Amino acid sequence: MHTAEFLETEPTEISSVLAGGYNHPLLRQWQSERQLTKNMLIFPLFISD
Amino acid sequence: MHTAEFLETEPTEISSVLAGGYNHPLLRQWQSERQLTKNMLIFPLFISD
Repeated sequence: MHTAEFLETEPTEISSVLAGGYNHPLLRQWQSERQLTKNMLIFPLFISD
Repeated sequence: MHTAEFLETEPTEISSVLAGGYNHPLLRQWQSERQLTKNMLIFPLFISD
């Protein structure tokens, strides 16, 4: 019958491994080129007559 | 006597004007490529025996 096939594999190349850099919540923040702060916001106002 | 000399001047070239971009406290923050946050800090600990 149909069984799960698994192809033979060569050792892992270090260049394929990106995972060490984003496996934790903090790391996902370390990963942003820039973090969002309150002073970056500009709120629009529609002033009336 | 010695009086303050002032050389004749040509109109201002727009390319010389950088001042419009950092004349206010907020602008000096807008000017940073990256702002400092608490999550960017890593504190070293010397653990004893």
